[PDB]
Amino acid sequence: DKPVAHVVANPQAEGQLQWLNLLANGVELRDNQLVVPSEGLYLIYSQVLFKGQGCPSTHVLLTHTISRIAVTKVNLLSAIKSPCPWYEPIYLGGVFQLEKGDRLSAEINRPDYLDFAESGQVYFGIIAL
Amino acid sequence: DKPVAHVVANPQAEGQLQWLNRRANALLANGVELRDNQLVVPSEGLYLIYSQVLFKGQGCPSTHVLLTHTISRIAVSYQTKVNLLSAIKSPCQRAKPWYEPIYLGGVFQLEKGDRLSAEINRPDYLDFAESGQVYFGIIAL
Amino acid sequence: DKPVAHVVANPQAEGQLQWLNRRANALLANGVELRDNQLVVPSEGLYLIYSQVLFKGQGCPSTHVLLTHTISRIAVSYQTKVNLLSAIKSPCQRKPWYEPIYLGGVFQLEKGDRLSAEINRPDYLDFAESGQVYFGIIAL
Amino acid sequence: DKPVAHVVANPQAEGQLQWLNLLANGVELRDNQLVVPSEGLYLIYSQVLFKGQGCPSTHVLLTHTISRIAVSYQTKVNLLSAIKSPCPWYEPIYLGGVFQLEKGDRLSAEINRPDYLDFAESGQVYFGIIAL
Ligand SMILES: Cc1cc2occ(CN(C)CCN(C)Cc3cn(-c4cccc(C(F)(F)F)c4)c4ccccc34)c(=O)c2cc1C
Ligand SMILES: Cc1cc2occ(CN(C)CCN(C)Cc3cn(-c4cccc(C(F)(F)F)c4)c4ccccc34)c(=O)c2cc1C
Repeated sequence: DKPVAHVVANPQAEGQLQWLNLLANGVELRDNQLVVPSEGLYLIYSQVLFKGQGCPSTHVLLTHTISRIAVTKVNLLSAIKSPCPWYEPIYLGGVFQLEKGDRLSAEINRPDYLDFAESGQVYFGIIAL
Repeated sequence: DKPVAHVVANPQAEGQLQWLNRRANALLANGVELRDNQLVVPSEGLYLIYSQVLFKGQGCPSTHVLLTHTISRIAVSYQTKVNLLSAIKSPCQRAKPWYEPIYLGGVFQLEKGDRLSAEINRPDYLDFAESGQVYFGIIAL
Repeated sequence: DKPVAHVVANPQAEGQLQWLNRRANALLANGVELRDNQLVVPSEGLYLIYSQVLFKGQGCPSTHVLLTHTISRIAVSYQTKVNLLSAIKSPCQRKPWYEPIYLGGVFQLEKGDRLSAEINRPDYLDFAESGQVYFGIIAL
Repeated sequence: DKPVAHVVANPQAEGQLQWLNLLANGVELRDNQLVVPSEGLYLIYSQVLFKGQGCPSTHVLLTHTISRIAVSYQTKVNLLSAIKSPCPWYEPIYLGGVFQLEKGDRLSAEINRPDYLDFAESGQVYFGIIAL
């Protein structure tokens, strides 16, 4: 009965990383954000896949970050890659103490580079400890 | 009441990778302590241990840049520093900025009082400009 | 793609813990070998390693019975035997007793590493039925 | 896309360990058994919790085993087994390993003493597979 979530990205969304409604024991998906049903320790994780065709002239940075909106806002986890056909994953994860009704966003800078070749390989989840 | 920790690099500590718990969304719970820049395990057990360090440089002056990241254990009973996890990266094969995140994770039998270090060789390439980019944590299983 | 193994004790080997792949439902796939009673890793990587041993005795003649189970790694460039996982049990504090010992963890391994899973008391080993003593790895 | 299952025991079954109907990507539960939808390497795991009050004169042995029913090869063997001798006591038994399975193979997770099952914690008696 411990809160758990695992949302996957909508491949058919336009210029957005958008999460599709596992969402169990009180975790909600609202406003593209995971809402935590109770205070406690949560493992938070995500994976986004990026792909591109060759290397252009403007230098490509790929960013991915998980943020906590404490209903204050702050970056929990963030990573950046500089890919310059190329393929890059960015993973994030850790344990955090969260408050009831906190909201969690997992965001990127370049939705156009998203790689939906493998289904459900772009995800975001939490598991309460 | 599982021991758990998640510490983050100190963005005011130049030329060092210094871990902090006293930040919003860094964590020491249920007995894990941070002392002398090391996580101290409060009780014997199985622990998932993980880290991410973000390296960044401006251009490649040399092909010989080598970035290392390691997590090691020091046991009270066997004062030797023993590596648990390590990775090495060569970011420069040949002036725009390169980024190289290094991730370490594994599941280890740890003893009461073990000290866990997470270290790098090049704190001048460390990127803690934004929060969330350099971290080190453990979860008792 | 990933290297994987799951080996089981030889019920015909008395006084030892001898692993087998050549049984129905034991496995060596994608490069893992079993040689000199050890699993040999085919490539550098992160590996979940696990074992279960079932010990069984008939009564407690002594409170000093001690059961150990360990998994060790021998690296080509190191040659020192280094413990990855270990447990100890004292079954007799004072009829058959049973003590399953479970080991599990996730380790960085190199090409050619040799993994050993051993016990101190093969006379207490219970491989009467299948599935009771096993040792495996899964590349992650 | 990879087959996965995790079924939990029915706390209201009589004199039996009975799995309730995730169950995705082709895994089925049929005749109290998980059925594999494709050939491949599977992680198989389970946990059963037993509990009892004090220790009697009859010696309590608790067994738990996972079996592979190979349908076309027509044979049936234990994949994983363990035994505990508990003699208010509490005992878990875990099982797990990686196995190569064939399409339509059926998997059972069985015990010897359903009367000792401990349903005190709801989501703690379970049986699952994860295709690699
Ligand atoms: C902190 C961290 C350490 C890590 O260390 C090792 C690996 C390599 N692997 C375990 C297999 C390759 N992967 C991509 C798997 C993976 C591993 N983790 C992971 C591993 C350990 C600890 C955590 C955390 F959530 F607890 F912080 C996550 C993932 C989280 C999200 C998506 C994928 C993963 C990682 O991928 C990794 C990822 C992260 C985020
Ligand atoms: C082979 C084996 C090794 C093991 O080594 C370590 C532990 C100790 N722990 C991780 C404490 C937490 N547990 C009891 C949970 C647990 C750990 N495993 C587990 C761990 C490693 C490998 C596997 C396997 F599925 F790959 F075989 C299972 C479970 C399988 C089913 C139900 C529960 C578990 C185990 O419980 C364990 C269980 C098993 C079955």
